[PDB]
Amino acid sequence: DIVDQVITIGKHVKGYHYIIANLGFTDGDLLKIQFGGAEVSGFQIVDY
Amino acid sequence: QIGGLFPRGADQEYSAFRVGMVQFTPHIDNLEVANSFAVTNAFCSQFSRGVYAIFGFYDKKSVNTITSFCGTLHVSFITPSFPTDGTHPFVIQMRPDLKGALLSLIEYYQWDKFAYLYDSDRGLSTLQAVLDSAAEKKWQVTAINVGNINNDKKDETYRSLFQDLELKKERRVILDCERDKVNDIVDQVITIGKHVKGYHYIIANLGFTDGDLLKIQFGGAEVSGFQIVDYDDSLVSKFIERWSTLEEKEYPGAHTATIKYTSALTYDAVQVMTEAFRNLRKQRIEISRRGNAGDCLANPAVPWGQGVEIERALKQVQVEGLSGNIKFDQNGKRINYTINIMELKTNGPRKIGYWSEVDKMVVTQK
Amino acid sequence: TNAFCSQFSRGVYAIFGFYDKKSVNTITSFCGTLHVSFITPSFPTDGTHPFVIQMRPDLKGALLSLIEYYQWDKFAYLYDSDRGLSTLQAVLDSAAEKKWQVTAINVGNIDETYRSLFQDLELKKERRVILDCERDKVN
Ligand SMILES: *[C@@H]1O[C@H](CO)[C@@H](O)[C@H](O)[C@H]1NC(C)=O
Repeated sequence: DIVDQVITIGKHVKGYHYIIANLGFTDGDLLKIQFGGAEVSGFQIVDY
Repeated sequence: QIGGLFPRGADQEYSAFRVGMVQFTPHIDNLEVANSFAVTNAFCSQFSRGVYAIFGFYDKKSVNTITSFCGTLHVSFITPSFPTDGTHPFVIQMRPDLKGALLSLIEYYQWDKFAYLYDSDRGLSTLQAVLDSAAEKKWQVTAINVGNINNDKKDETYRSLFQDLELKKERRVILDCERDKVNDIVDQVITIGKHVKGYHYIIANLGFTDGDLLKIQFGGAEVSGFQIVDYDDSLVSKFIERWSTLEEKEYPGAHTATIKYTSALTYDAVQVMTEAFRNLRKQRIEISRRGNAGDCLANPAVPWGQGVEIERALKQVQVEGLSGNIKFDQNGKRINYTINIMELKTNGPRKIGYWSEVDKMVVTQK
Repeated sequence: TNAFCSQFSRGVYAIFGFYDKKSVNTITSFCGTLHVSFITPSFPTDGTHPFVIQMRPDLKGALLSLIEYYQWDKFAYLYDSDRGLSTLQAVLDSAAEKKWQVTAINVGNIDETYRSLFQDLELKKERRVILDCERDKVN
């Protein structure tokens, strides 16, 4: 939800940095912020 | 007897067709619109079936087929799709002409430079108009067509396109495309993050409130467009009451409070056909063919004469629809119509003005 | 369409013929559907279309390369609609690519009008002009 709102305000561009503080980081959809340029890092407990 | 041809996927247009069928004998076909073959086949089937008129959609790949066959067999064609280039007979374009409204709007914002993204599948007529008015004004313009490129590579090619518009830093962009294509492009813009302040967009289609604006509304970038159906009308509001009454299980997309401009054009089109035949009955000319139509590919082709009198009827009939004043000229174009000019603020889309053929543009953090 | 179907009923293994920008989609569609082969000297279809053999090569790259050879920075493009706007798209995109000032006019949709037209192209007094049209229109 928050991610959607960030993309809406347009704060997903370069120079912005986000840290997702939950496990199963890839569970949520990253495809929509992936092209924005803002760097996003998180944690994954299950290696595919 | 009449034909109706629907492109796969136009649900709401068929919903408006059905509503217009109840409110006022159709033979329905569902086909790939862009496939010339399916079109020819359907058309000939309708001709053999003995239809007095044909209402349907066409694409930029299929336009010439329809125009040619209708100009040859003198069968009349009613369409919500974009207007043919030049003068073509027996084609009634429900859709008005936007070119002058776009140019007048560009003249309203008084831009010196802009980016034009055109859809090939929509036609390059609009493209022909805008270059000429640019070379006249001292205007600086960059224009490219997005559709030739494959959909899978669309994300990469789009990001390439908008990273190209950052070589000239073009902030102001025009989008001449169907509302669908518009929405895709919009999603990509929101993805790159080019929906922020200082960016300006002009949506070059009649469908401005039809497409979802809620997602770019909060971005800060200003977006303006065109709307052909004012919801501030008594006719439109009565229709909207009806449209909010309807079940979504019967007519797809029909429960919503808003309706896409294409559907409105369909509803208004069956209204026009009905009033045209009624007006032919008031004149008491004979409507009915003498025998089975025969084969559309008959050599040499036999045009039924009464067909011409149909074409005239459809052309001479004038009515009040969701679009405004519905009146046609000799080539089938809309005349002296109302195009509401819309800007998009933070509190939702607003009507800044309107456009008539003879009036031109008329406008009404701590 | 009539001719094509007549040929099909007659049972032809291949069809050699010309087409126009108004007739191209008919041919491409019917040949892609009925898997009959088509051989044409006319301009090449845009994109990938099956069962169409375009005898004519692609000139777009040669034109752009020539414009790069004369190293023009500004020019006038007179295009014929009846030929197709593919080259127009090519030169426009390549205009936006390398900083070109290009004015494109539709000359195909027309004695007095010509004399008006060429005295219109004298506002910037531009000397260099390109003509993308059939040889008749060219003459
Ligand atoms: C527009 O057309 C209608 C007829 O359809 C006419 O009553 C009206 O006068 C026209 N508008 C103007 C400003 O003349």
